[PDB]
Amino acid sequence: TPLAILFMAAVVGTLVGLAAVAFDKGVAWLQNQRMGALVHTADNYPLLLTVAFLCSAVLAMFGYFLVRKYAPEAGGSGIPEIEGALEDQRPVRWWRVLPVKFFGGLGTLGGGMVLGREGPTVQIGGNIGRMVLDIFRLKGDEARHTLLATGAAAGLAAAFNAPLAGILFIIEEMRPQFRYTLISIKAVFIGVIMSTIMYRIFNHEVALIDVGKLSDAPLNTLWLYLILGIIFGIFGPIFNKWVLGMQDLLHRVHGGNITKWVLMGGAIGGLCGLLGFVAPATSGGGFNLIPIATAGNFSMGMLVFIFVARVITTLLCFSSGAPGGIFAPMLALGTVLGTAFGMVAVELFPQYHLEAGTFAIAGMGALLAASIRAPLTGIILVLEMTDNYQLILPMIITGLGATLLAQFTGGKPLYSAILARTLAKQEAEQ
Amino acid sequence: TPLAILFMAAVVGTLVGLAAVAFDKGVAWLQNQRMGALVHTADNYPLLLTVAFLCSAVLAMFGYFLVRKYAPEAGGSGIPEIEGALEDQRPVRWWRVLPVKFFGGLGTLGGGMVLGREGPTVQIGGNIGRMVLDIFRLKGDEARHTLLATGAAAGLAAAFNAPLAGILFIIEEMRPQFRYTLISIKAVFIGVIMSTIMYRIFNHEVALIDVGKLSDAPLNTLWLYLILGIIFGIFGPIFNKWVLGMQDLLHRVHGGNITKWVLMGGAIGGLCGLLGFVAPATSGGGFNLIPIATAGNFSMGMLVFIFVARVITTLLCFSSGAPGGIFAPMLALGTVLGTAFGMVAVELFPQYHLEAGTFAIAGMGALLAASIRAPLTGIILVLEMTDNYQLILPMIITGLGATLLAQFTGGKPLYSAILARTLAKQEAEQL
Repeated sequence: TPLAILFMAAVVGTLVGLAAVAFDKGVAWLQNQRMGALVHTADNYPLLLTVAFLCSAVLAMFGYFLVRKYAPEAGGSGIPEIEGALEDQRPVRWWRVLPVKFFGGLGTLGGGMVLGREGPTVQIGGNIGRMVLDIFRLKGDEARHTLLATGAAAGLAAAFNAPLAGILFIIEEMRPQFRYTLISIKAVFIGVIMSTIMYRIFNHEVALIDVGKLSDAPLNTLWLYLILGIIFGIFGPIFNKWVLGMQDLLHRVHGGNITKWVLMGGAIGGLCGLLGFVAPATSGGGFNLIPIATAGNFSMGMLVFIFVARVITTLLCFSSGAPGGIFAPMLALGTVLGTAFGMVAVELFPQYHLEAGTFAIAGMGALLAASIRAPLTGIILVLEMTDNYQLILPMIITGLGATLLAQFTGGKPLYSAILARTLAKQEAEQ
Repeated sequence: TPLAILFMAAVVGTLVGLAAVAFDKGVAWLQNQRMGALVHTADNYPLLLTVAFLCSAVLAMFGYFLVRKYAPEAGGSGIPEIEGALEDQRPVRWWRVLPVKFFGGLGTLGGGMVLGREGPTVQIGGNIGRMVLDIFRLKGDEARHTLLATGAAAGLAAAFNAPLAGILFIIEEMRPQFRYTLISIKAVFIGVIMSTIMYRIFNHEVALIDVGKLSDAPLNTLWLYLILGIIFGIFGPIFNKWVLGMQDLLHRVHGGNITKWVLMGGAIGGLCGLLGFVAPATSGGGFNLIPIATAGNFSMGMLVFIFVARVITTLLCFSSGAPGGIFAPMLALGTVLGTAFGMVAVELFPQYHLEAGTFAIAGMGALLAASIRAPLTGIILVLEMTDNYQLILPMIITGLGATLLAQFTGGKPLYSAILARTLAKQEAEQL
């Protein structure tokens, strides 16, 4: 028991790391095979349109048919039904939700949707941490929570190569009333470290969005980051309302009717699959359009069209009950709004010698701190994904001036809203 | 009021890191200026060994005369005083120790000594986090020990660029079964991540001391890393008793006698300067020979020579009370034994088709796992320093076997044995 739960945490770490890197490799393989089949025939334009449309719609409806038939809790980004599962409601079951998330989320994520590559694996981690817990028959009460939390943290630490954010996101989703034991936090630590080690064995790159060397921001332009924090704080609790107002709408237009729900899912996967070809910087995981939008490459007249198309696809494709989270779409939806304000700022203030590149890095985690209201795992997640650490002072300002002002306007966090809605729908069955 | 204690921990995390990179810039600048002064006048040997015994020895008398006149609790490895300060004893008075530990441990470590740059910055972290708590005059015993553990976890993470291994030493060097609040662990994390961010802001590096990607480790050769763990397990507590015995012998040969103590410190610094000049890899911070000894460069006789010489000089120049910590040179003293075991293995089993590099990495976090008895921060520290993550299973096998044999035969961790010895000694001196 004492020095065995640490070995259990090590098994959780290596299994979640291997599953996350296999999920990433399968998604990359499906995307590369899809674009290879696109280049394989190059005769005319509408045939290429329909072969990019019907494919990745069949691949999306495969994932939709697998989720809406076998396990209904896999739809909805994974962090709901693991935050409640950290409590004693909405339980997890690896015999149902673990295979469907992997083998029907890799298809609908690598097909070309605008879904996230963190949401599936952050629930894959918790379900593995429950699976290898219960298959050893290690009975307990706190042991279940400290073998579920290490999986729920490892599923992010092996997802974004960020252990310092992978532990902080599972810290900032707890209750500070009761204090915790030293064996539990060590069981989280060992699982996080084994998962990021099993991630770093396969892949070697220490960055994830290679923007590279940038310019520092002096103290004369520091207040514009606080102004951008005010913009992100007044934009924070509106996107959550848009998600929660599109979710009941997409459920209303296809109430019940699984064989119609998967046709709606195919029709919404084919749209973003076509948009991945006709104009590729509006759909996908976002990492194909973040380093293009950090440096100045997008025009101002095209940037608002990119932002509007981006929000209208990341509302309408995720919220229909799809296997994907909001860490990968939001980290591009924030940086587009960041580089727009950066272009306006460099056009407005010539006496600062500033560029819009640092304003794009200083707006990635701003939306992640204004919507999820977790401002300590946005900043370090950004500074571990991209590597320009030098804008740490114009990142904490636009984080804690965004969430502090969004607290005053009134708005619940997103994962404490989807979980609240499904907790109402749990007791509202009879 | 907690948000304020989180901002307090942010002040600790931004002061440490800056202080650690200032310490690193100072020790590198002093070593570079000594290397430049050795080649300015480069006529012959006897007019250069005398200046190598003059400088990097007056720089040792400087640190010794600092640490013996102003604050005597700053002398020796740093971190056992922080281990005492995490309990309700050994008061870390920052006005006495922070103007002496930095300004003497940059000198006695830029003097080419055998010591390491982890101890004198983990105590700098703890003393900074104890300084900022009284300068804001917000009291509380649970409001304290969250700015002391914050600095003690900040110092190591800014020393070795290891924000993962910087927390787990504080995890594994605290009391078990004691429940800790979420505000405390968040105040630890804020200091850790600020202390690695404002470390990596200056010296842009992908890692610390590097070999590159070595070979992989197949499943057939895991039966030999356990034997290496057996060797480090029977070596560890003997090394810890060697440290304590050399400390007792040096205090026997110098009881009090501050002028003779700083003269012995000058002689013991000039010794390191001379042996560092005549041989490029037998002294230093244990970082200038780990890439040399990991790849195949040395012969086996030269390897046992550098191992015996470093075993001599680590005990001989650490237990004299100089401001330096044995947490960096233990890595080099372990990896010379690891590459010696690899040199035995490439001759005894040539059909395994392995080289001595994959056994030179698994000796770094083995002596640090045996003589310190914290294996889950010696497994991760090596993988954070050298970026060859592809051997995690041999490091786990070697570390677990080393701590298993070190616990079976017996012995105490060094950073707790030194603390227990000085806690007995101070009450033996008083009353």
